Amino acid sequence: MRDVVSFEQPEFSVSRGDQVARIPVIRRVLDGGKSQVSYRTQDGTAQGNRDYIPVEGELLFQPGEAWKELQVKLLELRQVRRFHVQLSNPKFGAHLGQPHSTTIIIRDP
Repeated sequence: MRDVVSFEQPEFSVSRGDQVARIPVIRRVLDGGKSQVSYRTQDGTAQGNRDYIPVEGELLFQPGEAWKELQVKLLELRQVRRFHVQLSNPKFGAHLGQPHSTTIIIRDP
């Protein structure tokens, strides 16, 4: 498979006070053209509009592009909560690699 798109890790840890989770997505084995995948947050114990700002959209990789950083906003309110991000719907010859979902662990300062 070429143009394989994945999260770099299955889990990331962030402090709530950081205001943003910076989530890396990579594309490997580039064939030379564009690739697209969809992405979406999904609540776990962290909930949209309470713990973070939900987002969904498309990641369009132009020729040569090997990574992106998603930025999901974190909201301020011992405590640990998690939300998820999922890749789906590869287009233009893209494929999903492992891991194609990830968990963002929000910890207190």
